[PDB]
Amino acid sequence: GPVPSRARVYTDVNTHRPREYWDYESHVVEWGNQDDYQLVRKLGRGKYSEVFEAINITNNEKVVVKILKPVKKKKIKREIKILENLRGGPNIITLADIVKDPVSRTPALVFEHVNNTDFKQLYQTLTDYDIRFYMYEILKALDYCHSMGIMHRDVKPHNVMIDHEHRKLRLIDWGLAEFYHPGQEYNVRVASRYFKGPELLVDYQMYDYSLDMWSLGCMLASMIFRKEPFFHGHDNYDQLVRIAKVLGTEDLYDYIDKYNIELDPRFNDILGRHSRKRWERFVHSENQHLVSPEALDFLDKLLRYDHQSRLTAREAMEHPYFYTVVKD
Ligand SMILES: COc1cc(/C=C(\C#N)c2[nH]nc(N)c2C#N)ccc1O
Repeated sequence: GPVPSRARVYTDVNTHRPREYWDYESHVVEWGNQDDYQLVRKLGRGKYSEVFEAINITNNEKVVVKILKPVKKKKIKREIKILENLRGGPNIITLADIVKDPVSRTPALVFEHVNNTDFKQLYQTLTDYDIRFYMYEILKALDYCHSMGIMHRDVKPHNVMIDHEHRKLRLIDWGLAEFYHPGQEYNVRVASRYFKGPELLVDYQMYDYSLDMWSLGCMLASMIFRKEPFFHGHDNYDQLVRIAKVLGTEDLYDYIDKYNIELDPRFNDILGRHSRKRWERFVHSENQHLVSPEALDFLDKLLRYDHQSRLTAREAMEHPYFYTVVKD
């Protein structure tokens, strides 16, 4: 059978918390006044929610209203409990209220509004200094939620809201987030394809916070190399092949051998043999202003097959890549 794995940090945070903290199925939702919020414009629709810009008529302030699609009350209470546990943390989106929508007959989560810069304009215009700054702001949110016993499991550009005018960042959409419990096996059908960690792609279920650090590495690679997404697989199988053409197949075998994992035999015809590449190969005249030795070493230390070998969020904040970022 597979070899078990534990997070190397924050391993026991939920065991020493009171049970109420992580036993989300027992959570009693405190409902606000649904008439306090008037929907203004539809912002988006996802797999699990519709998102609206609204006005809170008790203060005439903008808010975001996320009307959940019908799913299991467990998944709904999970997201609510996580949002309440993390409220006030650095760069965590703030849950302001929870109301019962009378049309959907589901909960509507009400959040602080972030006046977000569209991700196209952001991606094409962020400078080297901007990228280090906002990576550090994401790391603050990830170290916070990890320190609080929670992994996000859906880190990707669309879930990082940036108000570039105020240099304000918020990590959003906690609907896939989970509590980390040592030894627990989790669903591997989390994250968007391009940001799925190797552990998910080889069906290793006993993963942890380090999954978020692979996703963060994928974002960093796309930003400094100006290729979005960086690992651009056609499906979940081709996704692992794309990764192995960069990190090499020998270290992939070392990884699955360490955890006594077996690859899906359908990889036999598609995986091939691939050397590990040096990150400099991805540097060219149109991205070199975004690349430094520090950037490449930091990236190299996030994108490891072995989830146990990646930088933790706190270790990442110690990296020389952030030495030039002004600290407050
Ligand atoms: C999809 O889950 C979430 C989404 C959001 C916010 C947005 C979306 N989608 C959004 N779109 N445009 C904006 N200015 C904002 C904000 N703030 C906040 C919390 C969530 O859990």
